[PDB]
Amino acid sequence: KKYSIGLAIGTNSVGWAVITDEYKVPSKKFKVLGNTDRHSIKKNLIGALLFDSGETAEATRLKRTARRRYTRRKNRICYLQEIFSNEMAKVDDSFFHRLEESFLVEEDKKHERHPIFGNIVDEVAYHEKYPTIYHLRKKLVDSTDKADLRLIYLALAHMIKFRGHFLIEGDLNPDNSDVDKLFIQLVQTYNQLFEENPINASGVDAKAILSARLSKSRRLENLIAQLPGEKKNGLFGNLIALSLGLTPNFKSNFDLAEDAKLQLSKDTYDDDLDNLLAQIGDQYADLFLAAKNLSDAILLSDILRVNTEITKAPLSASMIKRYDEHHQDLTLLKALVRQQLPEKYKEIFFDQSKNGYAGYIDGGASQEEFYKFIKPILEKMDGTEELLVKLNREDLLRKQRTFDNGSIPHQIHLGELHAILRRQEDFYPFLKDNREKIEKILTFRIPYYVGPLARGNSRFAWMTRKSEETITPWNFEEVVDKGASAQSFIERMTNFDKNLPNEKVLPKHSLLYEYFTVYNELTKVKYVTEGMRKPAFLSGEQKKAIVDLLFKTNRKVTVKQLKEDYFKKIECFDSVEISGVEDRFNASLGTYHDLLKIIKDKDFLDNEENEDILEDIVLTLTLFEDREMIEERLKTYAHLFDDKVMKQLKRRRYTGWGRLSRKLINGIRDKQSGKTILDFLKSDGFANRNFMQLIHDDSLTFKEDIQKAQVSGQGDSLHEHIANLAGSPAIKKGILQTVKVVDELVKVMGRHKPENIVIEMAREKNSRERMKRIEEGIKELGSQILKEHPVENTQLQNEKLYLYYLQNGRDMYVDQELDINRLSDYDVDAIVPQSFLKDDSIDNKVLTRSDKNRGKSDNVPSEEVVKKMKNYWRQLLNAKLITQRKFDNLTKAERGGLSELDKAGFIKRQLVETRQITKHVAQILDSRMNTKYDENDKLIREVKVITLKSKLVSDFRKDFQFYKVREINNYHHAHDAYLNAVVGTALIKKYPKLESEFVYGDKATAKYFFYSNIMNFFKTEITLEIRKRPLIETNGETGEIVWDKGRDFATVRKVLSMPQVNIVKKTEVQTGGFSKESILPKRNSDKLIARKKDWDPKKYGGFDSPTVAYSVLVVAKVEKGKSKKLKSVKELLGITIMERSSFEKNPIDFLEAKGYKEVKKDLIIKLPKYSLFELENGRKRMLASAGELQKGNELALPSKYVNFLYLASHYELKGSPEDNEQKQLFVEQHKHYLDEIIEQISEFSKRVILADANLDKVLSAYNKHRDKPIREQAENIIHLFTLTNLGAPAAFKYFDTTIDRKRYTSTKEVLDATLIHQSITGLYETRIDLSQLG
RNA sequence: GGGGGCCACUAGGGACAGGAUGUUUUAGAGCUAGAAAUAGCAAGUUAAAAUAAGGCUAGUCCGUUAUCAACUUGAAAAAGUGC
DNA sequence: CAATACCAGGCCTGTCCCCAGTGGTCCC
DNA sequence: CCTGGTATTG
Ligand SMILES: [K+]
Ligand SMILES: [K+]
Ligand SMILES: [K+]
Ligand SMILES: [K+]
Ligand SMILES: [K+]
Ligand SMILES: [K+]
Ligand SMILES: [K+]
Ligand SMILES: [K+]
Ligand SMILES: [K+]
Ligand SMILES: [K+]
Ligand SMILES: [K+]
Ligand SMILES: [K+]
Ligand SMILES: [K+]
Ligand SMILES: [Mg+2]
Ligand SMILES: [Mg+2]
Repeated sequence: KKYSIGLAIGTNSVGWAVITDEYKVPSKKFKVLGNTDRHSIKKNLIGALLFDSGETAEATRLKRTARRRYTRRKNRICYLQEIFSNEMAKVDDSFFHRLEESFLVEEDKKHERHPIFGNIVDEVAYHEKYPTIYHLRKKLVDSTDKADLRLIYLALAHMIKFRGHFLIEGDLNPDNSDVDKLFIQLVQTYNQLFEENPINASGVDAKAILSARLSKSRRLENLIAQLPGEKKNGLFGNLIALSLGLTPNFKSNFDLAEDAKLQLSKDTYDDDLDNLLAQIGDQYADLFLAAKNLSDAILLSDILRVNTEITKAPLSASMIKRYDEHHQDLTLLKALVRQQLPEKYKEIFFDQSKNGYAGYIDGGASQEEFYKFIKPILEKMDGTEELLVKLNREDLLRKQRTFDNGSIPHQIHLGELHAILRRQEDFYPFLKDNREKIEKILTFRIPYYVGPLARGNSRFAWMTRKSEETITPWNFEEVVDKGASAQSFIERMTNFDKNLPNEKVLPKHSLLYEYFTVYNELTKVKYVTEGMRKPAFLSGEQKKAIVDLLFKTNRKVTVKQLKEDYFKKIECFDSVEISGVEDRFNASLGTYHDLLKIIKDKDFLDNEENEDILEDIVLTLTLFEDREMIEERLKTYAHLFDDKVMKQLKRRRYTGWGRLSRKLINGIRDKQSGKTILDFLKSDGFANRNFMQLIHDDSLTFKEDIQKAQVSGQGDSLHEHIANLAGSPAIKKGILQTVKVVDELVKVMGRHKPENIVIEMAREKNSRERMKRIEEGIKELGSQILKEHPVENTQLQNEKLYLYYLQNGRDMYVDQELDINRLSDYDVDAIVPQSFLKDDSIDNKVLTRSDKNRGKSDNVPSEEVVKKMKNYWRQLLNAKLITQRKFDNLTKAERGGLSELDKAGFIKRQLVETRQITKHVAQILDSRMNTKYDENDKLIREVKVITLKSKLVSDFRKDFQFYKVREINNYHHAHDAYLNAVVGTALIKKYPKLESEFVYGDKATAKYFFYSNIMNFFKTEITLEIRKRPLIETNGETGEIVWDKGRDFATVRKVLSMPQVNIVKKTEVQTGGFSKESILPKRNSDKLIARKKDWDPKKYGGFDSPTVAYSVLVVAKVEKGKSKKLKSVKELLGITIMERSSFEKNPIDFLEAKGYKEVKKDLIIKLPKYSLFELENGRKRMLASAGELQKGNELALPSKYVNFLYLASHYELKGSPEDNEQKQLFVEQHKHYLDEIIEQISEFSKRVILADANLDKVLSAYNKHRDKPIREQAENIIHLFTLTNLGAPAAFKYFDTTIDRKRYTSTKEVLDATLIHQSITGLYETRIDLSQLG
């Protein structure tokens, strides 16, 4: 008995099928356990396992991190209160007790209900004097009088609890506070550099112009307009643009041939400015630095909207300004509405449901919703012009705690905190002694490179301690070893050398590593001249001379430089032909040039004696990012460099790690030659062996030492091995299920391993990423397209509009503008045509006026289009609006275009799976099947693991009319697996030489033709004129029959027509959050859940809507009525995720606490979600929850109706027009099928669905559109299957008629039905008649 | 076919340190006329505290991913069970 | 009970690692 | 978006 298995691995399904030699699917009798009368059942060996998507760990991580943050914010407050404890006890011995219970109702309060002062007079006085906390903050900052200790605590606690961001290093307000003064100093620097062309800046109000609430480009235009004879794209204009945050191009300003784009926010700005200064000189550095200072001042003026000389609390003063303008504008608006619109006053100021002022202050209306509600009201009235101006600048009736406060740096809150401490420490000595401690509380962060401050109970922690005691903000530097912790931060994540598994890899920017890469590339260069007989390698002397003459004087070394600066200057060749490098060398000595610029000592860099030292320095600059730790580590080399060079050195930082270790590159030595790898790279006679040749050469000891250094460690389990693969957690879940299915299937066939296993793997918020890409690309492009055409993120889900914005609103094949309102008339063309590369992504698509303008449609865009549009395309590439791959495919015509080898490769990639994840799956199955070795100790491959792409079976279905319709039922997954098995086994039987291409384990026109006509042996006639093939296809060598076109197609049709297919929905315990996160208001309802142990929801609100982890069948007695008479029951209890641990620790006590008595402990049945119950007439239900059910039946629609629906709905490449005519004629000859289909649905519904209202509405809707075209009626019949689909009921639409879901809101019936436990394939069942329990 | 280094991009997976809102109860004396239903007016911007119930290992730690048909022996781990 | 309609915690900054797809180049 | 929880209306 021989058989093969077909598998279809997806993100929510694994289809499986067992086939025989004749491509038939067996059927077996399977034992049925349980307590019903049924002892066995017939099963076809074909089915599909269904499961909910595997989820990533991201959400868990975000919630875990927010948890830690809440804990540490509490800890900060606790530190502060600990400092205040004794003196506060002297002033008011219950102040902190009133704060801690402020949330409680007065009934539950132990102290007086007014928090701050404990009596109503003082409380009311305080609030009248300080309506907002920022009033009190400013007062404590500016006043000199002794203040109440409780108010001081409240101010400092508000600052520490909401302390602002940490995006700016160093200190703030360093005289970069005034915009006028930094603008004046920029003008002074500029007029210093350009004495002949001075700028007249008198009468220019730079403060109001640059600090105005306007866009960057608008403020730039306003400022430039005040300077005659100066344009926004001039030098000064670009400097102002750089200060305002735009991305100016200083190229034309300095007549550069290269582009010099600068943005102060990019990571490359330091190196970009150093690059620019390398050309025009260093006299211009002062100018760009003055511009950076002005930028800092403008960013600060965005937050501090008040004069910084009337108060030392500009932030609190700005918040008070917000409050005062709110008060004035509210008074004005109230009066205006009283006078002009007296009937709308109650709606605006009293109705919380409306988005007026009442809903804005007391309801759920946001500032944006309020502005939208009140803008027409202001435009309708008179006197609302200033209010409207404030409204359009988003500065009307502002609150102080708002969504945009995230701009505030923590140095500002710190300035206010320090000021308060300096004022009040003159009166309270413990504030003088603890000033720096409190400052530390506010300013201390745990470094990202230290992680959780755990003590051996956190799987996330890596921090090591210098000593064993409690870590506080004030002793962190002394208790935590920041060095070892920062080192573990990187070393627990980076790879070791695969060749030497115990050796750490080198930093990516190590000097040694770049020497290695440069020599490895340079050692395979060849060259020819006239007198030479044959191309030659480069000798060691030539390589060293090229390194010292070119690679050590130029960041990049082009082939022209190699030809002219070496072969002409040294070798005196006027003509030389180079191979092994094109255009320029890919490797380079970047770090050498960085350190040469910083230290300016070439002899220091070239002296081998300093190698070690340099390797350590780069290591530091790679391993650490904190400039203080960098300084501490580099301190040991301070005697070698000047303090200025030490400063520039500690400023420079690198990222990334290599693939090879130092011991591999320059450590181990060949036994006989005594040379390292890098030594051979520098010189290896006339062989010039590179890295692979060296480590694979049997005449050297490198290979043997690599083999000896190898270790294996502990092997992972199956689950561990799958978890460590590179792939989505969803597809990994599918892979694990696939392996479990194959294990069961082997167990079903009597532990007989199959001949072949054929596997096919499916292909694999976002609008925010689209909006971000467009914003960044357009602001980098300098375009005003978003000014003239505003767009929201959701709108970018339209392909044509997304392309339009990515192309700056221009045609991509013609240099012309495109119209938005004309997008429906334009074309979306594939760069490389989809007949070769089936790529439908934005990476291979282009919006154009007409695809005709591409040139010829059989290849890449023509050369003329490339010549026209290459510069515009390069602009789009630099703005990251198109990718490097998109640009390269767009420009391939100037490189020869598509060659025939490329077309052959594309057609091959369409059929041969090359994704790594599928290789890993194939390897897993292969290593689990084949385990024995032959006489040569080579693996014995009993089971051949074949991998196919979906296109083979897709084309098979489309060519032989085995169509799929996904919406009808879930059988198409199983059918895909069956067809996979059939096609894969037949293909490898017909052409055995293809095993290397399709089986796991170890001229262009010819291969193009061959791989295009690889599937033709299935066909009877092929049109490529017309050729015909025999009825019986056999193997050419063995003579074995592989396909009988008269019999096997019938077999496939019978297999696809079988109604009995094992569809199994994986039952899963529910996990995750306890309930909806929403904190609901108090309500008289037992559905509310307490947010804390003592917070009765009827007084404090709380949560509702918990998630049931799994239900539990309980058979017990419950007390009934006032008598408490015991009454037997049988019901489902939903154990919530929050209740699960308490229930599982002791079920009987849990159930008795819920009210049940005398629980039959052995009749407690655990029922996860999707548990299957069979009722009458084959009706099945699945458990959605403890009180709801899902549809549990499949509608096995006959094959003729499936193919009719496919053809009539025009589901998919029609083919020959004569075959299209035949298909249309078949559609029109079988119109009655429509009615029959409805009938088939109806009989199913009345038997299984039981939705009388919905079914009647659907029948009426079908009888309403009987005159519609057949195509549309079929398209909507497709929608009709939502009523019968397995699973949760969903709404659907038949034409314009909407059918709402019919829900099954009671689980009472399944308590007397038959529970069914299914194995992973569903072949093994256990059936329990619940009606016998009671 | 499988594999490796380098260059240019792109894409996804994992971890850590932080920010601003939101929500919930309470505090921020509502006034007047009517016994009240209510009517007229005044006012509104802020704060505390919680932010999965909680756990013991008591850390400035852990608490939402992955994994799970049934049954036997099993403490569980796990293995075994149907031609 | 049965049907019906409404609801849902998102947003943001920074540091770092890994595998893997595309196009190239040199090798095992 | 889905789909299970919830209050309202019967
Ligand atoms: K009290
Ligand atoms: K001007
Ligand atoms: K609001
Ligand atoms: K190159
Ligand atoms: K670094
Ligand atoms: K020095
Ligand atoms: K879930
Ligand atoms: K789970
Ligand atoms: K490669
Ligand atoms: K990432
Ligand atoms: K109140
Ligand atoms: K199952
Ligand atoms: K993040
Ligand atoms: Mg907590
Ligand atoms: Mg708040």
